[PDB]
Amino acid sequence: ASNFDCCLGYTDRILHPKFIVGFTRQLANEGCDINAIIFHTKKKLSVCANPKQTWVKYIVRLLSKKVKNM
Repeated sequence: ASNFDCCLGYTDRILHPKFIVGFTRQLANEGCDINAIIFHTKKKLSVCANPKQTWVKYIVRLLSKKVKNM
């Protein structure tokens, strides 16, 4: 069965690293039937980030590339 079921209702904002301290990606083949990026705000709220939007694509690129430089 599906472990979890990703957020079926997304958001329409431009959230930033400015507000993000966490991130959980949801695919349509791991459990959910749809795919939603979960950006965890510094406000303890899970944002249903649309995989459709570039600000999301941008943040998820950085969130996948946490290379330890500093």
